Amino acid sequence: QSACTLQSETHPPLTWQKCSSGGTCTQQTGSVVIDANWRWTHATNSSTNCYDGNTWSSTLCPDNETCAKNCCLDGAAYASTYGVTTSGNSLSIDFVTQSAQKNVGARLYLMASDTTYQEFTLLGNEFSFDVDVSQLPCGLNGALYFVSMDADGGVSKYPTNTAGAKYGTGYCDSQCPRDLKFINGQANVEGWEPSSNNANTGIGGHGSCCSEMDIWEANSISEALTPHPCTTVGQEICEGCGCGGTYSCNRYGGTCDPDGCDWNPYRLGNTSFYGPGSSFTLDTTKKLTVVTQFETSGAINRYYVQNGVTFQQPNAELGSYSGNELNDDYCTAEEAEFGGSSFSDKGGLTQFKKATSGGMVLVMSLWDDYYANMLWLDSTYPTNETSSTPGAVRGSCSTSSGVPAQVESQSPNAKVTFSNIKFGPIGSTGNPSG
Ligand SMILES: *[C@@H]1O[C@H](CO)[C@@H](O)[C@H](O)[C@H]1NC(C)=O
Ligand SMILES: [Co+2]
Ligand SMILES: [Co+2]
Repeated sequence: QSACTLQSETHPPLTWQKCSSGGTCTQQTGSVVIDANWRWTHATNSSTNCYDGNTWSSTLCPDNETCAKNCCLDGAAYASTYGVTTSGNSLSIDFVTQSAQKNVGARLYLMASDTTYQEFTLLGNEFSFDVDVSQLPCGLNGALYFVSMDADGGVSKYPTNTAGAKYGTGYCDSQCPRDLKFINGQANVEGWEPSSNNANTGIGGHGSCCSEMDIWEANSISEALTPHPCTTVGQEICEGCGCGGTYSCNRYGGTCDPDGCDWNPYRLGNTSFYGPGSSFTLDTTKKLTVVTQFETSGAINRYYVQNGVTFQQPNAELGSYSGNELNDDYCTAEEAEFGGSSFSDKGGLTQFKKATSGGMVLVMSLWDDYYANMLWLDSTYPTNETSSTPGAVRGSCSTSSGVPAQVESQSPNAKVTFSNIKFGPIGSTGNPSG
């Protein structure tokens, strides 16, 4: 797709700290850009939509190539249309924003320049950030994570994509998403099937795969840390059901691990660690600091800070595993006790280490779940299971919670705020910011 300018594109600025082993941190200046799927896609020489509702223009987009040639992505009014705002080192994303039309959430990427994404090499370093999830009820997911995307959004590999990172192209994750309207410089109209429960989305014949490090997926009820390896580390297109993931006719069999080795304190047994109010170790009605360290062994460590008090990830005992470090033993024990073989089939932490050793793009989003109502994060899932089933309960939310239309109608003002991002060598982000 190309880029049009009927609507100007001004990326909300966002600063962050780059810390060094020497003990000091220096401020960096970047910005955020919204993913291409949220944009208006229209004809290059007119205002005629190439995509509207959940279907494509049969005339402008008869096939993927013709569609990309005839269509362009336009600018985004971040605050008025998407409910996205920033202030210094803080970023806020509203849930439902009403303008001429209704918008739900957003997916944003941190940029290095107005035309390139900021790449981070996680291995050997740690990532710290503050978050306010107080306004996130059951069914919502305020997420901060990393994916192995190209810094240019795919332009160098696919010249038919001239919009690039400036317009949020090139997304990919461990679900090998097929809902993307443009992949590899081509539209995804071929094989497109409108969503049965979402008037704005659909699934196409192509998907976009790549490694995914879900540092933070949570709401005021539950939170999870989850590495997702793929046999091909970076962004790579996939065909139909062979894509795997939630969309496909079979979530497995693809090149990526859609499940991942997840660590949810509640799911592991400590139901008093994270929640709303003073009855929990971490009070989700108040802002908290989340630090994630990627040691060179490939294992992941985590600690939290709230009101000046530090808490390491709570210990968990599963099978023969005992500890609070997300390592090979934990992941293998999880599969043995909770079931599944996706994470290990895709190479586990050894394969994932290939992703963190390379560059990954920072993603921050807010979304509700049109496939599983976010029950996998904050409720009992599958819903027919009980606490007697290992790992079935992940949160205190009712198994009836999270219906998109309902939470969108009831909690339109929900929101998430990410702030004070700090990145640097392990043990360095706690020092004074620049
Ligand atoms: C949960 O984790 C916190 C922090 O590690 C700990 O202080 C508390 O005792 C744990 N509670 C339970 C029930 O495991
Ligand atoms: Co194809
Ligand atoms: Co970890």
